Amino acid sequence: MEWTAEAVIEGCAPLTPLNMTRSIAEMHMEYPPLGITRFFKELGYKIAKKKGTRKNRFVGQLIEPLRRVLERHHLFGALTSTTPRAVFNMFRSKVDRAPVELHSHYPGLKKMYDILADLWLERYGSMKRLTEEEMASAINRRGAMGYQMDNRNYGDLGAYWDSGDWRQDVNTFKRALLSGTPTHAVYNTTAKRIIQYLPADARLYELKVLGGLHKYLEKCGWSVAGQGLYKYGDRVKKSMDATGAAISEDVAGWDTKISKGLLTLESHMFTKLAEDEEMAREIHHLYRLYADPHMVVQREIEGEVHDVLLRGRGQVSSGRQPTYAANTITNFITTTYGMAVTLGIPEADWPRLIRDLTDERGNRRLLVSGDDKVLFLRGDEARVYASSAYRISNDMGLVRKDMALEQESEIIVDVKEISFCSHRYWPVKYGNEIHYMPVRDVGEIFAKATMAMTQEAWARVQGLNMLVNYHHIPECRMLALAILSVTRIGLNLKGITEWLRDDLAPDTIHALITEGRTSGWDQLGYVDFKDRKGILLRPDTNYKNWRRDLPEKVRQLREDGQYKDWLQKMA
Ligand SMILES: [Mg+2]
Repeated sequence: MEWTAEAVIEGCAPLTPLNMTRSIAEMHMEYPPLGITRFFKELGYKIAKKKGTRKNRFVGQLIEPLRRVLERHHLFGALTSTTPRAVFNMFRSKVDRAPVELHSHYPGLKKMYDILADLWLERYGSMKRLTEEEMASAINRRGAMGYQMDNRNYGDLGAYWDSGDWRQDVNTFKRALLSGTPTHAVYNTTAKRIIQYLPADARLYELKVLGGLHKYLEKCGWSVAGQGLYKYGDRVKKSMDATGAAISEDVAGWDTKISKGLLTLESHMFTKLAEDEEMAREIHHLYRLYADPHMVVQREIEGEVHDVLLRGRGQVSSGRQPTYAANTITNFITTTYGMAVTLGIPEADWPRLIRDLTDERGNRRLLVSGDDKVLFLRGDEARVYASSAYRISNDMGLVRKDMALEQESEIIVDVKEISFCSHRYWPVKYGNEIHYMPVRDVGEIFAKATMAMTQEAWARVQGLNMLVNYHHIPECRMLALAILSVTRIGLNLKGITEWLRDDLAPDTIHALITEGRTSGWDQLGYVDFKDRKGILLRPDTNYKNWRRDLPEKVRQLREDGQYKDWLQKMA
């Protein structure tokens, strides 16, 4: 289907497509396009090789006795590689869908982007490019290199980073981008959902230029940027206490629905924040890339596997480091706008509104992380919001997941029923105080801890993370202590913070949750026995047998390293 016209947004620099001839030629397409997509425009294809699931040996073997109940009563879910046929079918089903570019809400959205940018600049100043030390802290060392870099034989981002060759490469990327004819600008893809990512040099560049957005979010009361999961429940509780009603709605396929119009506003805002005029040019040129995404996706026809070069318009790619910060900001702005219009908040009050949301003052609160949000309102405003705010997000194509288009919002009045960041939050006692701590299906928890000496270091970090965040769930505390008992001391955990250490102890956990008002293993709380069902493991004979055999399993899994016994910190 032909693309609609684009939105023309007053006061914003248009995101003109770059000259992509150089980056297209880098993909070495062989054949003219077949054209079987409805939105993406196929430019060509080439014959490929079928592209690709492995469980961590340490975590996997420790939970092996529970695999059956976790697969039968929970959401563990396992694993075969996705076929090219299945990859293209999922692309067509979920990604090959035109964003809604044309609607009447850009002028008011722009006003709020401008308000937020002005508040950040007034309070915190402009945004510098990341330093090398800052980039080293944020890179995923296991990330892929990308087809355009595969012939340099680095293996992964970590090895590429360590080599130091990226320093010249990112400046080569910068110069070509600013010229209007970029190199290495075509997205690679892999299935896990389709992940889209630029080559490693491009990714280090975009991290350097846009990585500072997280620093502003750390200052915002509506963001959880930089904060650990163990803090989120208390923030949900605090926000609810100030309001009394919550609306928690997910958008189906958020990344696929973001329009070039919204990207135009993102770029507008971020260029406002830049330290110097060259930085603003760099940001604007990156968004000229983002808004005109070219990507290679696999398919299979008559037994022949193709690498297909496709061109879209708008949308958001997942394997882009700024995506989290940009999604969070755009989610905050679109949600605040729809709420303010629906509740009739006058536009002259919008600067105060955005300040109060940022300062957690007043009778309206937001919590936002990427495409996930909870809106908190008094009951009276919640009813007004629930009755019609969906019309504005529908206008923008931000259709809500799993409900009818014009279904009124569900108004949540119990803090324990609010889903945020894929968890709910339950009250847990630490000594004589209560903190709200995260729960979700334990099959999901265990699966994420299993599906990736790097392997041992990775497992050990999963155990440290599980102990800090899920010690209130007994099976999670047990698995964590077992992980820490089977993984050796002295590994490089930082390559995989406050608690990321071999000598982790309760005092560190109490410092994070109660600021050290409590102490000891005995004041780390548990959920009530009566609630150990449903999303949590029922404590039946299967569970008690696993617990009985864990000490032996730990001893059998240990090898040549130095280990410490952690299971004695519990039953
Ligand atoms: Mg939510």
